[PDB]
Amino acid sequence: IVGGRRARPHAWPFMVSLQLAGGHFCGATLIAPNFVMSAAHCVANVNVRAVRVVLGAHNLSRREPTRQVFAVQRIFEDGYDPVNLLNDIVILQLNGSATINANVQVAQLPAQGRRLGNGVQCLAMGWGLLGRNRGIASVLQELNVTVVTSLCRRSNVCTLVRGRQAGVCFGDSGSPLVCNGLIHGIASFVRGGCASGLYPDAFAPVAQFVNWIDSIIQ
Ligand SMILES: *[C@](=O)([C]([N]C(=O)[C]1[C][C][C]N1C(=O)[C]([N]C(=O)C1=[C][C]=C(C(=O)N2[C][C]O[C][C]2)[C]=[C]1)[C]([C])[C])[C]([C])[C])C(F)(F)C(F)(F)F
Ligand SMILES: *[C@@H]1O[C@H](CO[C@@H]2O[C@@H](C)[C@@H](O)[C@@H](O)[C@@H]2O)[C@@H](O[C@@H]2O[C@H](CO)[C@@H](O)[C@H](O)[C@H]2NC(C)=O)[C@H](O)[C@H]1NC(C)=O
Ligand SMILES: *[C@@H]1O[C@H](CO[C@@H]2O[C@@H](C)[C@@H](O)[C@@H](O)[C@@H]2O)[C@@H](O[C@@H]2O[C@H](CO)[C@@H](O)[C@H](O)[C@H]2NC(C)=O)[C@H](O)[C@H]1NC(C)=O
Repeated sequence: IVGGRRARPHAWPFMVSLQLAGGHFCGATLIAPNFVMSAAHCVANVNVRAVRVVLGAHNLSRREPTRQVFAVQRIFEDGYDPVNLLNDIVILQLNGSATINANVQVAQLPAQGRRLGNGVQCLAMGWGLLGRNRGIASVLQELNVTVVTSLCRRSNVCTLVRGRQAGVCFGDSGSPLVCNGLIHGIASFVRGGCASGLYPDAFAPVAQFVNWIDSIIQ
């Protein structure tokens, strides 16, 4: 996250860190004790058998006992278009179930087809690059962003941090977009480079997939 701040320890218990060989590579949201939601391009060309789903984390550099680690067991995708970046959502079923607690909580989703309006205040988070060039975050960052509709496909939910050079950057993909306490986006792609100050970042619109997500997570 470029231009944000450190989230209070365990402020967002549904936040998940996807990792390959000790290193975080994508964000995800816990949506059921045994289901995580992320961006389809995260598991795209990656050895899924080796991806570890870390829950209950805050500061990735330290050994935290709050953490619960699961492995992916099943992959569900619904028309992910790799070239046009459409339907960039993947449901990953875990090999076990998170013990729900103060650190590990389940996220809530909007209703099927709940379109966000231009100007809505939302909060983004992730452990991605701290700067266009500056290293990956170690402590979960958060960022106040505003929904916009200009310079944005209806097949995406875009945000813009008006009047500043801030936004999601590499490593935030998969991370949630919580608007009104509901996950309305799944960090997908940026334009003009991270934090251009000119282009909106695009999130996968969770709302347009609520029915599918449910038929799976039951
Ligand atoms: C992750 O955290 C990051 N995401 C990415 O790197 C995504 C995944 C694949 C490519 N990508 C991008 O962000 C790229 N953005 C685009 O491909 C892109 C830019 C511009 C346009 C465009 O002009 N459009 C006009 C019409 O509307 C549609 C948009 C389209 C597509 C970028 C690198 C070039 C972060 C969220 C940034 C991750 F990918 F998982 C990572 F961690 F692995 F990086
Ligand atoms: C669910 O999977 C976890 C994580 O499995 C590890 O990571 C995978 C990507 C893969 O590399 C596995 O071989 C790894 O074991 C399991 O947690 C581990 O379980 C083993 C055996 O009990 C233990 O030695 C490890 O320390 C555990 N923790 C970690 C972080 O690896 C977990 O037991 C699996 N099953 C259930 C029901 O949760
Ligand atoms: C920056 O964002 C915080 C948090 O945003 C809210 O909570 C998110 C989870 C999501 O639901 C967003 O849509 C919400 O806007 C804002 O903090 C809130 O501030 C109000 C008073 O201004 C307070 O009543 C709430 O309790 C706060 N919410 C939390 C979760 O602490 C904050 O106002 C935003 N800052 C700016 C400048 O807009």
